[PDB]
Amino acid sequence: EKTRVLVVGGTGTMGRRIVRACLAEGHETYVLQQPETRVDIEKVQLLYSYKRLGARLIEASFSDHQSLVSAVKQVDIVVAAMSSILVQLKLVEAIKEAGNIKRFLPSEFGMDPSRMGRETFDQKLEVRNAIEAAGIPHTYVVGACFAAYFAGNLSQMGTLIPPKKKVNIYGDGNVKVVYVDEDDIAEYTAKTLDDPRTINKTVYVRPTENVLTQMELVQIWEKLTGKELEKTNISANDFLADIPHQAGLGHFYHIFYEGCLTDHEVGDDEEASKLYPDVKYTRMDEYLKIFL
Amino acid sequence: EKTRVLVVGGTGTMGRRIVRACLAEGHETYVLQQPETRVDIEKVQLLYSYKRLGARLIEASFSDHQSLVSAVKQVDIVVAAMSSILVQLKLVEAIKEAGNIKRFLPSEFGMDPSRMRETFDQKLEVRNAIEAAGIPHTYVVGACFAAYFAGNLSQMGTLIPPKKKVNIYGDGNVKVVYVDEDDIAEYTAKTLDDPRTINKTVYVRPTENVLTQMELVQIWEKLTGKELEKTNISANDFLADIIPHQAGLGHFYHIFYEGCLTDHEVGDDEEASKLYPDVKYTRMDEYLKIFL
Ligand SMILES: NC(=O)C1=CN([C@@H]2O[C@H](COP(=O)(O)OP(=O)(O)OC[C@H]3O[C@@H](n4cnc5c(N)ncnc54)[C@H](OP(=O)(O)O)[C@@H]3O)[C@@H](O)[C@H]2O)C=CC1
Ligand SMILES: NC(=O)C1=CN([C@@H]2O[C@H](COP(=O)(O)OP(=O)(O)OC[C@H]3O[C@@H](n4cnc5c(N)ncnc54)[C@H](OP(=O)(O)O)[C@@H]3O)[C@@H](O)[C@H]2O)C=CC1
Repeated sequence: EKTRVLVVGGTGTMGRRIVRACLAEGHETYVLQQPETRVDIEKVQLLYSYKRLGARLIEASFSDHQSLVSAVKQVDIVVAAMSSILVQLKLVEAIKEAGNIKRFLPSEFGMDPSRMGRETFDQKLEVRNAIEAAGIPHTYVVGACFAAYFAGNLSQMGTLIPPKKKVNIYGDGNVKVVYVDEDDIAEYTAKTLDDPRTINKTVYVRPTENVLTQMELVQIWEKLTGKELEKTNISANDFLADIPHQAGLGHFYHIFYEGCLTDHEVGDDEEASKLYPDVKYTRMDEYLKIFL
Repeated sequence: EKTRVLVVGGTGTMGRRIVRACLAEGHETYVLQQPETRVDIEKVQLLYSYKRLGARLIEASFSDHQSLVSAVKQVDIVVAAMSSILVQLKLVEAIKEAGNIKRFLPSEFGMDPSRMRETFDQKLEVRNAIEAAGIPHTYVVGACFAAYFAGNLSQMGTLIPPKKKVNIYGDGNVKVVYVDEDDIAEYTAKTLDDPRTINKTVYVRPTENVLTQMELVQIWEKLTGKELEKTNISANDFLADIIPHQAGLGHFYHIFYEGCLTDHEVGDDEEASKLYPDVKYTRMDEYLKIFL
């Protein structure tokens, strides 16, 4: 009577946490094992370490439609976490022929691509159209900054840890951003995937106490270190000198200058911390303590 | 009272295991934090995960001689696990000026380079600098990492067992040493402050893991109950190293055709499993079970 979940992209940053959260949540957890992983000592040891935690491995290849069909027949629910976004179209074809899947959560976990208007959003929307054209019930998990990419570095670029003296502030740094521990995004995902309340819904991950401006985040760290940092404000115009990964920038712009993560309300029936209040999500003062 | 150990190369395949073995052995454990790691989400989270287990991080760079001196002045013992092998020469210079280091274990762990393409020259060149500087050492040698040679039944281009076919090298009756990387790490952690191994080579040659390739294959066949289709590759055929990545071959040749890991006996006073009989090392029938 356990839900059976196949995780596609199980050795990625988000993928490995979704695997563990599915196990932790009591699901019968299956991980897609792709042949290319056979030469990667990192991927191999991760996959087999899941086996010790009680997961099962299913060998399949995206270029072998029948192995995908055969993999998805063994489960009730499929989650993908890739970033190769469009390889999910082959997954949709498999799910459609198999016929037995109760829910597919595609590889979202970022800004809601339906709210933009770059090619990251196009490709997730292309995957969404196929999901819906095939009549596959779905849940889209959206709306958060990964703490590892945006909080641990106080939203500076080119680094993943907090800076020593100086920090760039974007605008007045008073634009609200949503900073979430990837583990919590994973736990929210593992709880939502068989929840009747969220079938065919978008679930917004917006834990209330993690709705913070860059300056509030910076001040969380100054309080932890006792040292104030040397701040340098950067304006929309100066920033938009992007003259490549010009696309990362400008995802950044939408988050930190336009407030795309917070410029719209979300109901309690569609917000993960309200849906799953027993998830004691990591506040950002806790998340940052590891760096002291 | 604890030995203070600095692990260099602490996010590597072997280095991460050594970090954990040192902590598990009760050593006050330090890990070098190189600046280049700052953009790699993988290395960063490994590094900081060690802090939760009680380890400390030391920031230093191989191009900053005085940062390396500041690092080693904080510990009693340095262990390196690198594979770039000649960056250890800068480490030797720093240790030499520091003056406080009681033992250095260089990045060895594989074939003994004192017998015996440039892998060996570089390791021998590191040993020479160590001994010239009069730095006390222990050289841990003599084993095949299971993940690279046992999990794949010693085939190439893959890290998991093959489904139907296997290449056998010669008759496959040359004795080889297959060792779980975790046991190499635990032996290293137990030996680095052992008075018995100061200025010695310690051979990691656990008695029951001295196996021919055919014996390794046969362990697998008894676990699966499937006989593999075997193809014998002769010593002369193999030396078609046509493809100048070819030193990886040839290393293989010395192990599997010439038996260089097992052709000289070793005394109990210099073999890891006799020096540390409380280490219940993983046998290959147990190691291979995870792949069933
Ligand atoms: N704060 C934010 O806004 C963040 C949001 N995200 C979102 O995370 C989601 C997942 O990304 P992430 O967690 O970072 O993980 P990764 O980018 O590290 O995903 C790695 C896994 O993706 C699989 N993969 C990638 N390309 C292919 C391909 N062509 N063919 C087959 N498999 C492939 C492989 O799975 P396998 O293990 O089976 O080999 C690989 O292990 C994305 O949707 C992204 O938008 C992530 C970045 C920041
Ligand atoms: N069965 C056998 O015979 C085998 C034996 N080995 C031996 O294992 C020992 C450890 O190697 P391995 O685990 O494979 O190493 P890895 O390639 O996994 O890397 C380990 C660390 O090396 C550091 N590193 C690599 N290059 C540089 C460089 N130019 N400058 C600074 N740092 C560098 C990095 O340190 P950091 O983590 O700090 O960022 C890296 O993480 C080797 O001596 C190898 O000969 C190798 C495979 C199997």
